[PDB]
Amino acid sequence: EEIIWESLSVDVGSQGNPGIVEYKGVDTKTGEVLFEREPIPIGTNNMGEFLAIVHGLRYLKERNSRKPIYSDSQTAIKWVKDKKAKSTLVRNEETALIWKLVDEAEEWLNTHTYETPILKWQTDKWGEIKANY
Amino acid sequence: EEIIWESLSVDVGSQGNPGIVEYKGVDTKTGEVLFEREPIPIGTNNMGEFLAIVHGLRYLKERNSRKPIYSDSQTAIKWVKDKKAKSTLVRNEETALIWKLVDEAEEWLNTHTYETPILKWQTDKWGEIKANY
RNA sequence: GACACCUGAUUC
DNA sequence: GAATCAGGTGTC
Ligand SMILES: [Mg+2]
Ligand SMILES: [Mg+2]
Ligand SMILES: [Mg+2]
Ligand SMILES: [Mg+2]
Repeated sequence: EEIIWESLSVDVGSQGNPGIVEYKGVDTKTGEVLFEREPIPIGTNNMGEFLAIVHGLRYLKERNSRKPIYSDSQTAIKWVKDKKAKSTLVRNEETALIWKLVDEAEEWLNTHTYETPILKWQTDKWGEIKANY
Repeated sequence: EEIIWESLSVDVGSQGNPGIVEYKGVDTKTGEVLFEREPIPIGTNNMGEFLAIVHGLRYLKERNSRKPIYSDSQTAIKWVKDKKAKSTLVRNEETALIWKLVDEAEEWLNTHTYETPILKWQTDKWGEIKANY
């Protein structure tokens, strides 16, 4: 109910859905961009939302940080929880790159450990998420 | 598409949104101003766009004119089509006047008949609408 | 129902 | 940068 400022905020950005997807992670307190993914040709909002959290996880683990992660995506939070992204995006030559990243994400989620709390950003109370595009 | 010069062009003009709104109708061919609404204290762009078309309709009917009407407003064209303006503007003492006009507009749209074609001005091909402020 | 992502047309 | 509307997609 109270914003935990000592945290990382992620968000996806896109042009079309499915369409070009990118995502980044910033410091919730300052908004400093800590990581940003190079635009992927084709992917869904949710896939991008998902990859943003997994990426955030790896990023905190590499810096031995116990800060939680904020995502406004109800779908991605669950996918991360079950360590399983359940996307409908067709698998083919076009969407080959996003699916690569996605499979890798899940692989990492199963070959690694973390205690990082994954929090739901309450847009309906606090406004847009800090990493919002 | 070919521009139908034998027609009426309407547009809204405002200061803030919501804010002070006004609108006028001109001859598409010459730009002659055929009617102009006295500035309303508070209203939205779309409400002003909507009122501009309905006013245009009454204006053509009174002169027994079958000329079509041009509006660049996707929202207003649909509102006129359903004879129902779906605005979010709060209803209260401040916005009392604009809502009056709007209610009256819809009332007129239901107590009257017309064949007047309502055309979408293709700004992305022809430039600004002739009644543009 | 809910959480998101845009797309488009406008208004400043 | 910020507000007003309509349409369409990805998911729980
Ligand atoms: Mg998001
Ligand atoms: Mg966002
Ligand atoms: Mg207009
Ligand atoms: Mg204009």
